[PDB]
Amino acid sequence: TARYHTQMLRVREFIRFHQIPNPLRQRLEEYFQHAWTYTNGIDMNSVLKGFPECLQADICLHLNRNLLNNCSAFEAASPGCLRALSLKFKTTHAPPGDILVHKGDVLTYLYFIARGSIEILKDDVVMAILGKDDIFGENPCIHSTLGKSNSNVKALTYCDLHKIHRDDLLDVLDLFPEFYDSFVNSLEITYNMRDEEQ
Repeated sequence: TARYHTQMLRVREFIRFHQIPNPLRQRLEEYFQHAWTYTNGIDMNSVLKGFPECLQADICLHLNRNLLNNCSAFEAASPGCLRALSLKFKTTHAPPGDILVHKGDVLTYLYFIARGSIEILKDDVVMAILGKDDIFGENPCIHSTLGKSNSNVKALTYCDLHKIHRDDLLDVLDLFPEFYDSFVNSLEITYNMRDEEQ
């Protein structure tokens, strides 16, 4: 079922949806020919993950530069600080029908919607969020305690999401504490998920 050409063209559609440098684009293609699995066909991120350390790095790096280079919260980050961020940011492709966060869950990640449409539900739909580059979660830099969700988060369509872990974010501000004012001031959480009725 999972023949070479099948996988060859999913790969083609990644670079597709994610406008990718040729210097890497060729390196990935050459790695996928000189290696590919009939079993681990990887509808999405399976053998996509199965690549050597080197190549997955530039991807994350390039995917992150997207958010980092255009979102206004990161206006003002020193290149040192940007490098730190672009290193600890993660990217996730969510399939329609999928719960990123549940009602109690600790607010562990902060999310930026690249593409697609998220629904946030409290038993029923309290809001619809999108790759306007909407942001949901809490800003860990302002609260002394760790928040808890207050709601559920489903992918309505397929979604691209940039997520950073609070401690990575906190660590970055520890190293570049001078970024704190502009970040606190420029970060526009679209849907605040901190349960403030708890």
